[PDB]
Amino acid sequence: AGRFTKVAAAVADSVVTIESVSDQEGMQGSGVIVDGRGYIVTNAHVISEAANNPSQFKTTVVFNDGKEVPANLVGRDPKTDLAVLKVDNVDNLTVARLGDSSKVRVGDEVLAVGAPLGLRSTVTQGIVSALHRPVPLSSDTDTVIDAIQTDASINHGNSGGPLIDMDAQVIGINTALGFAIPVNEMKLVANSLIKDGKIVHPTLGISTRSVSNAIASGAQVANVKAGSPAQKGGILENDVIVKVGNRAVADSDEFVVAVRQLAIGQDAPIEVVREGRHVTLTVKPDPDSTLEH
Amino acid sequence: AGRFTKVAAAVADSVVTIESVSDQEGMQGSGVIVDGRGYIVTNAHVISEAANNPSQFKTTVVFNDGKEVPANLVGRDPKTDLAVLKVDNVDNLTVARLGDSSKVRVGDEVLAVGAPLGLRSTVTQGIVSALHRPVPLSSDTDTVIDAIQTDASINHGNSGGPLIDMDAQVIGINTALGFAIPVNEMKLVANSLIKDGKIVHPTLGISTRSVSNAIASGAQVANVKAGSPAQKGGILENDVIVKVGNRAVADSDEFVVAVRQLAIGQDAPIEVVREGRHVTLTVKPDPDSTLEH
Amino acid sequence: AGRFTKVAAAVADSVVTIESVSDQEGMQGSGVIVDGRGYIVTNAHVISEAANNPSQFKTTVVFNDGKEVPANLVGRDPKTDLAVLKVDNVDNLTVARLGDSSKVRVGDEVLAVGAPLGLRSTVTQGIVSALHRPVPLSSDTDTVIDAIQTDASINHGNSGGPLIDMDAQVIGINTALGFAIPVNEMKLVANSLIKDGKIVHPTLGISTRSVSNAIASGAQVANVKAGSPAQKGGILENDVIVKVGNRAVADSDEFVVAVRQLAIGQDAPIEVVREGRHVTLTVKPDPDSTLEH
Repeated sequence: AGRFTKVAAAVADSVVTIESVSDQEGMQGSGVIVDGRGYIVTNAHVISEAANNPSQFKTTVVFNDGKEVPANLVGRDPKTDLAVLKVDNVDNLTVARLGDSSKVRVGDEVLAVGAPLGLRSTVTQGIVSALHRPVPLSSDTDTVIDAIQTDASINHGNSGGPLIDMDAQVIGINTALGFAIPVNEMKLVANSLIKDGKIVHPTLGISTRSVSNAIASGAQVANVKAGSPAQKGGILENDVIVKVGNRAVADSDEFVVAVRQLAIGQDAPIEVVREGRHVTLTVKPDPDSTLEH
Repeated sequence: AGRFTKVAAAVADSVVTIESVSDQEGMQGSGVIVDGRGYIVTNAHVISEAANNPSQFKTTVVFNDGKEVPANLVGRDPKTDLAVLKVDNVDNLTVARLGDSSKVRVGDEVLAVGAPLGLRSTVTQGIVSALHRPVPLSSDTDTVIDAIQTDASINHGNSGGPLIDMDAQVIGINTALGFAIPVNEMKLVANSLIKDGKIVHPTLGISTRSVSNAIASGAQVANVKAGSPAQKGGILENDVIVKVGNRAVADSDEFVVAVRQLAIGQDAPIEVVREGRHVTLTVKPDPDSTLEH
Repeated sequence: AGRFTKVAAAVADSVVTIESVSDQEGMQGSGVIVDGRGYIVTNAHVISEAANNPSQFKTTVVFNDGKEVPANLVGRDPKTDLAVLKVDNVDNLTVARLGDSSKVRVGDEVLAVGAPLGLRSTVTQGIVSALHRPVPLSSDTDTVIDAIQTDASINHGNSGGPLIDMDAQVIGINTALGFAIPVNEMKLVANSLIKDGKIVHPTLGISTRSVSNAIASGAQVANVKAGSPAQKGGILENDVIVKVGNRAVADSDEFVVAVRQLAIGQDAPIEVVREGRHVTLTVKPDPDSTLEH
């Protein structure tokens, strides 16, 4: 048995197919079992149609053995492209080993595993090419995440499945040369989605475009929402944000990720370049959902 | 010497360049020596122009040592994209180790080897991503095969060459993220092409389009040829074929492959969904070439 | 620690980011430290804008530790896509191990390393797919090089960085399924660029287009410059060059590379096919820069 064949066979029982079918459509995806009580993690874009139109879509989970079981949507987070499903009263479940994405290094060999019984499912192999790489993702909203970049091929055949290290541990969730959501970030989102059915992210009310020159490189403020924390913090248009809190901002993509790293209700510093002068501002991030939270 | 360098050097002498040149055109490809009597296996699309227009095309085989030798087309099978060439009176030939594609597992490391002296020839490396994956291939006819999907790059530089395991054994023929024809299927086609110069595949006289919903997912009958076995079997238009013989049919691609698995002249069951009712039919497949057969 | 993680960590200190910024633009690239006196090698297309417009572009080098240091353009060679930078008075530099590209074999595992602190920098892994492969490269002029073809991904994230063997030795410079400039060729160009600030390549004054048929395959003369060595050597239009000196010419790409292998001022044979007759001609290559040379 090969080195990668052993690893792929080890986690095959913990990867499932996710089928969402209507009267005229259908779409498949991959998921991973992360809890013995029947909790399955995929990415939010696999089950987007069933979430926005639940009166016409049925979501089932197909196992490695061939068992087909109905599933229930616990919650989803479009801003991190994550979602949690639930299957009821299924015993002898093979739960996946969840690793620590903070221990992943550049050059580590990985497997991008899709569901074994998927239609066009794949299993690709590569290494970790970059860590903490902001990447944008296209009725769901557009988002930007820090991703574990890998030269293993991510496609519709292994999207939603796990990114696996050589210990058969899940270090990421494959998404959309290929990118995966870190498992440490996935644990935070999934733990909140199981508990409350929702996730609350900070907001500032800013639109930014990218800029890169000798004066200042970063995220240039393109808009300020009325009554937003940035409006009450003194942020103006044409400002060039270079630091959000404790993280330097290289472009609009890193800016979106840096805002999510902030704490809701706590004062945070913002460093901008206004008409050639470096100005330090202070904002209090609002929750994107005030009723949840 | 590296692990892959050792394997690539082991099979280099059994991979050849295939040159087809005319008064105004030329195209190169790769082949593999599978028999000491001078039998070379490539895919049918490398030598398509020389087969359809033999009065103007010359087909030569270039070896690893640099020897250029004229070749003769034994036979071809467009429906599996396979062809067999013949070189006469060449001694001390390095015949390739033919493996067993039924022993190949997902995750096995592979090499996609092209001819060493090819112009734009390549040698790519990857793993097996999927097994028994139906895949469509574009004056030759379009076909669909079960393929050994691999994340090793298949291109014009290694097409027609062998897919190689870590024992330097041929497990597939590279074709056209990359796909290869299984060696077990290649042995069946090549053994018949050497014996009779032809291959006879079953036919039903059906055109199908794909369909995927909650009622029924499979291959929807788009046409029925007059006097075809499907016409004498009771298959109608708008039927949704879900099982051809002993193989479930997920789409039109798997349907085309499932028909080739049938036996000519033997009754076979067909399961369709007609106006919401599951109906089991019986057909007797005809030979596509009645004079050969 | 993984096998590739160990190699990537070994050379990380010898790979640098190269930043060229103006009042309205900016572009990043990768380089490699090849000499303790502060000599950095990248490819010519990373610093093209700063070379052609030095009055408006500033070129800085960012190190692994985060140090940003101004850089000076020693010289560039568009015909091989190579350039040498210089940093002054920087001690404790980690100089990269330079290997021997003539000892590289097909199948050898390689790493394509980009600068660690680059914005969209990558580290991809693959094998060597082909050696001595002519490949064309797009106000700089178009060129063709022999390259170490690899199935590791080369992109804007690791372009200009080193191609690394399993001994953490530089065997190539990543450029532009992926290609790299051999380290042996890089040493020749860099040694001349450091010494004289320039590189002198042979010229013939010929334009060629590709041709591949049964009569003759090679580079067909499309133009002859007035007073060129080819004009004084008897080369005519519609000639089909098949051998430049001691190297056979398969197309226009190999022809461009074969000319650079010639010696300036020394008689060299040219074999053409003129109206069906093989004719052997003799040319004396001129220097492309007569004042340097």
